[PDB]
Order: sequence, then C-alpha cells, then structure tokens
Amino acid sequence: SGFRKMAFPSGKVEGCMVQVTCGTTTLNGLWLDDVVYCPRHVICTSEDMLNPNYEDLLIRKSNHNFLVQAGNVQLRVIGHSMQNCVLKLKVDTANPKTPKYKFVRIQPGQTFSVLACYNGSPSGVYQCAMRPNFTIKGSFLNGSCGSVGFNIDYDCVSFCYMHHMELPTGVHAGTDLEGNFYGPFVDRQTAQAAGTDTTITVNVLAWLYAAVINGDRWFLNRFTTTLNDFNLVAMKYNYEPLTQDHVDILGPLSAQTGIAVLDMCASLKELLQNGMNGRTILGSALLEDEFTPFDVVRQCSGVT
Amino acid sequence: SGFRKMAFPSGKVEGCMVQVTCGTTTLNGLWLDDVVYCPRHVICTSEDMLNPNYEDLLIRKSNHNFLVQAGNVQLRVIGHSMQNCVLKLKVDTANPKTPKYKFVRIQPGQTFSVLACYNGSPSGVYQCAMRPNFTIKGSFLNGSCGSVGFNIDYDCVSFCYMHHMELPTGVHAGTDLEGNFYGPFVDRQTAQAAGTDTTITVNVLAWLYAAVINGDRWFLNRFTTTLNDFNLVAMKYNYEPLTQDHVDILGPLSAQTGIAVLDMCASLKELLQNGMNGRTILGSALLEDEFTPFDVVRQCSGVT
Ligand SMILES: O=C(Cc1cncnc1)Nc1cc(F)cc(O[C@H]2CC(=O)N2)c1
Ligand SMILES: O=C(Cc1cncnc1)Nc1cc(F)cc(O[C@H]2CC(=O)N2)c1
Repeated sequence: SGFRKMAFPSGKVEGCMVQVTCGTTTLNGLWLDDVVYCPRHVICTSEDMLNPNYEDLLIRKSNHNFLVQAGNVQLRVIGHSMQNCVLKLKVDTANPKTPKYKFVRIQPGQTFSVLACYNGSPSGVYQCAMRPNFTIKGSFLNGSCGSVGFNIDYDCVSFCYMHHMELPTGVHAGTDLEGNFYGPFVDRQTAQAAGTDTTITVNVLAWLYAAVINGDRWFLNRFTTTLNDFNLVAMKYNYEPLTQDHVDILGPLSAQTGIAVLDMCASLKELLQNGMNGRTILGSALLEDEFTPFDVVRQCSGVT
Repeated sequence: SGFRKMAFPSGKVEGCMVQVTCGTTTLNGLWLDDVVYCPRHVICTSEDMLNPNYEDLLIRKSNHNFLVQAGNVQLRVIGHSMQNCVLKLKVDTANPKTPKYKFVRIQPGQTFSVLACYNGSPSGVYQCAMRPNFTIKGSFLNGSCGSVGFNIDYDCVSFCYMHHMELPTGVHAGTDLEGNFYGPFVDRQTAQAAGTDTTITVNVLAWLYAAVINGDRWFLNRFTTTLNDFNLVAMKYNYEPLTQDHVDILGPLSAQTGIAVLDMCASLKELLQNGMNGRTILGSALLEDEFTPFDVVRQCSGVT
C-alpha cells in the first residue's frame, strides 16, 4: 500500500550524461552509441540568444570547438550536425554504458521521469507529466539544459524529452530527441506564453482509482453520470473532455475496483462542484493529474 | 525555478540489488563488498511470522538454503549471521559495482530516497521522510521487503533504511543497515501501532523559504512572533516545537531570502490558524513537511 509520485530508476540514463562546452557555455549532453545529443543553444552567447541565426552561428564552429566530457574523460569530436533544435556531435568512441533505447515523442497527458543534471552530472530524479499546453512543471536551474525525460520498458529506455528553456511563468519547455519542440516554443530569448493549461481528466480518474485501491473511499457516492453530462462539468472546471478511449483505458482499474468508470466520474463531478471540505485523498488536498492509468496499474502491481 | 519532491539518482544503489530466497520466501537483498544484507524474516513461513523465534528458525538454515541471485548470476553463500533484524550472507564474490558507502542511522525529520524493488529488480525511486513517529509514508507492496533508503554525498551512498513491514495503517516500518528498527516495531505478524505523528516544523519553514525563492509570496505578512508564542501554536496543531537549533539551520535560507526566521514563523502561524483559503503554495493545497533545509538549499542551488 501507499501511493507516491514515483520515478523510474535512473541508472541507465546516468551512464549517458556528459558535459558539452562550446565557447563559454556549458550544458548537458546525452551520449548514446557514438553520438552526443544536446540543445543547439550551446553555440550561442547571451547576445546571440536575443535573435539567433543558428545556421550562421554553427558555421563558425568546428569539431574542435565542442568540448565533450564524460566524467573525467575527454571525448574526441569527429562530426557535428544540427537536427531541428539539437546538435548531434559524433564522437570516436561508442558509449560502453549505452542501454537499449528508443527516441519517442510522447503525447500530452503522458508521464515521464526527469534526470536533472548540471555539468554532465546528475543531481536528482523526479516524475513529470507533459501538460496539455506542452510545458512541464519541473525543477530546473541555469545549467540544467540538456537534461532528459524518459520511460523504461523492462530493459529499454524511451527518451522523450530534452530540457531547453524556462518560461518567465516558471514552467519548462523542451524538445523530443529529434530536436522538435513540444508546443509552439522556439529557442530564442523572447517572451513566450504557454497557452491555457487543462487538467488531464483521465489521469485524475486513474488517481481516484489508486485512492480506492489504497483505502481512501470517502469521496465515493451513490450517484452516476453520462459522458455528455460529466463533460459539461469538465469544460466548466478546465478539465479535458472525457472520451470513450479514456473510458476504455480506465477498464483495468474499473475491473480491479469493481466501480464503473461513469460512477467514478460522478464522484469527480461532486469533488469538482463541492471541493474537498478540508479532506485529503492519497495525502493530497487537491485533485492529482500527473499519474496515468498505466502508472496506477504499475505502482499498484509492482512492475520492475 | 520549480520545486519537486526529488530523489537522488539511484544508479549506485541499483547496482547493489539482489534477490534472496529462503525456502518459499523471496525478498530483496543489498549486496555490498562480499556481504548481502536482507530482512531476517526471509527465513520465516506465514505460520512462523505469528510469533517467530528467529534464533531457532535460523538454526535450521545452512549456507546452501539461502539462494542469492544478482540479475541472472547465482552467488555462492559461504557464511550466514543474524545482526538484530537483518541477515548478513557472506558470498564468495565482492560486488564489482559496490559504490563508496556508509551505514547511517538517520534522525526523525530527515529525508532519504527509496529504491522500491521486487525480486531483486528496481521498479521506482521516490523521496521520503523518516516521520517523528519513526514510520515512513512509502509505496511498497508484498515482495518489496529489503528495499533500501539512502542519501548520496557526491560519490558516497549513505544507506539509512531497509524496508521490513507495513502496518495496517498503510504506513511503513523498517530498520537501519545494522538491523535496528526505527521505532518500537518488531518483525512479528502482530498488531502494532505507530504512535501519534507530528508535523516537522523546521521542514515546513524550509519549504516556505523554497516557496518565496520560487515567487510564491502571497502568504508573507506584516507580522512577527517569538519562539515561545509560535510554539504555543505549534503544540495546538500537532507541530514539532521549534528550537534555536532549528532557527540556526534555517540561517542560510533566511540570509538568501532576507526574511528573518521569526517572520517566516508568523506567516506559518497565520497559515495554521486560517488555512489556505483555496490557495496553493508550490502547487500544494497543504503545508509540506518532507523537505529539510538541506534539501531546499541543494534543489535551489543545483548540487550534483
Ligand atoms: O531558460 C533557459 C535556461 C534555464 C534556466 N532555468 C531553467 N531552465 C532553463 N534558457 C533559454 C534557452 C533558450 F533557447 C531560450 C530561452 O528563452 C526564454 C525566453 C522564454 O520564455 N524562455 C531561454
Ligand atoms: O508487511 C509485510 C510485507 C509488506 C507488504 N506490503 C508492504 N510492505 C511490506 N511483512 C511483515 C513482516 C514482518 F516481519 C512483520 C509484519 O507484521 C505486520 C503486522 C504489522 O503491523 N505489520 C509484516
């Protein structure tokens, strides 16, 4: 029993973190096979960042200008390329600690673990969700650029996120491992707004199922609702509309608890309209939306 | 910016996890040098657990009865001993992945990372606090026994906790790496109550400093208080009394924010007496006590 915001064990990803320096700028790189991936703004100076012409900036850089350090060993750069907003530095040595890996572009509402790094060294690991507005509510400081987000499927690491920037909002923006930003963000030092963020409804329901599995049943009621009626309430409270696909994904949790999805929706409706009245669910005074139905099943079944 | 319940990178500890089987029971072991540490209740059957005589039970076990598996390789047991509530199985091979380590017995209120494991394999990592009542509010299932709690100081892992049991309360109890339980708990299948748990006052204040550092300043007020007056309020709300030692430990955060500790105490007093009025602090609708002042400094400064 118990329910925590759990991250994947980070060992496979720690063995991939390197330091990349270009001029005066130092950030984190991801070394997989003979390629080091990092945010392309490593080639910029503070004045370049206001309106950078990355193609012209990269043209003034040669293989010897990129310094790559793995722990205390210097890697030799033999190739360099820009793919969207990431640089691919070809090194002469394949990473002996390269785990089985994939590059995946996650969907908003999906979750992942972040290994926050500084100077090629890991400092901590935490669980995140890609928000519907394509930002992440992480914990990142100056020097954290190049830190990656991932998931693990038994032995295979699926890299999904590379950290690039913080919006003045305090929220974080970044790319997939092909350098494509999630959202409308650009790697330029200019005011950028993350659109309106919504609450991931399917995740809150999954967490209400995790609460029931853990003994927290006070919010359960004698009511039911319909997809259309619950959706009228979801739009009022900035909640993503619930679809039959979401209902299907909640199937294993509905079967495990014996509570039909539409009955769980009616508990959520009353929680939205009436608040929590000073009570808590899984040690929380608000409705949690950063646990997917897969996360709930995995945590409640002990998948290693 | 941003503030998350951050765990230490778990790679150094994943390289130490093994599976220990004794009869029908399988649990997790910690392999460091030529010794595998695990909870002593691995030698028990469900009937033995009601009132176990560990000394007599262990007498019926020989080195060959303990099966130790590291990934897919079988370790050879050449010695066995019981130290309080843990078994020390001497193996013929030293763990090549043994990091620099210490065994420390943490104080209540201090924090640590848990690498939850099943069958010698890690499933996730999360941050915990040792509660004033010596329990931890973890996420553990059957098979998770032997999972460890630790801290990392640059390259040195300080093992502080080994998971042994769950109380019917849903909270978790365990030992230090010498097998001494934190709290009054015994490794017997009998009703055990964790005493009254208090809120770690110094940690809530540290988190209020992390909130100020992150832009959340709504709770700051035009009031001040004294240690004695604030303590009258702390006892009313099941909060640990604040001492001058706690005030001193908050010194770096007080210097960084420019807000004197007694002024932060007055904000906490008004938050206790008036609640949050539907507002949040660092994305939370309740007062968080599982971040020490060291955790706040480390997260807000990027210590790797
Ligand atoms: O934020 C960091 C660096 C950093 C600091 N703190 C946390 N995480 C990252 N760099 C950065 C990189 C970049 F290509 C664009 C950019 O634009 C600003 C304007 C806007 O909004 N974002 C900022
Ligand atoms: O709880 C688990 C096994 C476990 C299950 N779920 C989460 N974490 C651990 N074993 C266990 C071991 C033990 F030596 C004593 C004992 O007494 C019960 C009575 C009381 O309270 N605790 C239980």
